[PDB]
Amino acid sequence: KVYDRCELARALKASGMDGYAGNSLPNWVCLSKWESSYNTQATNRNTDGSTDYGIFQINSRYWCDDGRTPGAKNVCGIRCSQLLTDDLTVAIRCAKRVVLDPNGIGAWVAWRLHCQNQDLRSYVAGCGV
Ligand SMILES: CC(=O)N[C@@H]1[C@@H](O)[C@H](O[C@@H]2O[C@H](CO)[C@@H](O[C@@H]3O[C@H](CO)[C@@H](O)[C@H](O)[C@H]3NC(C)=O)[C@H](O)[C@H]2NC(C)=O)[C@@H](CO)O[C@@H]1O
Repeated sequence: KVYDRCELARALKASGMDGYAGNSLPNWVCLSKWESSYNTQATNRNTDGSTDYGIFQINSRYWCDDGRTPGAKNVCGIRCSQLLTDDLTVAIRCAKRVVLDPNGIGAWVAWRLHCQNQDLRSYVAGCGV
């Protein structure tokens, strides 16, 4: 599914992402936009044999099993395929796990690049949340 910006903002807010591990909602909408353009079906293969999956582009080297990644740890304990559904439940539960590591939201390259230190007001403007 390709989510609408406010539609995504509502589903994240409803799922307890606003303030999760100290990351306000606009952080999460900004990284989703830059990482996947809001598409739950987005996939991107890396040089290292790993692949990024879903709206949050979670990486297969550490977080999910895609059965073709060398040295994979599957910390979320899931199949990467579960990260591509229109339903965000599993993706959200795994992104919540990812942010608890030491690097926090800095785990996401797109956040570091386009959201960190930025004015993110625009990502939730007009959503009424
Ligand atoms: C920039 C790139 O070529 N790939 C982007 C990629 O880095 C992103 O996946 C990020 O990969 C890094 C590197 O493997 C992951 O960070 C590691 O996470 C472990 C779990 O917390 C730590 O123990 C390691 O210390 C740490 N390595 C480093 C060197 O910081 C990061 O977890 C990961 N992120 C996600 C999200 O799955 C993905 C997403 O930005 O896309 C690109 O491939």
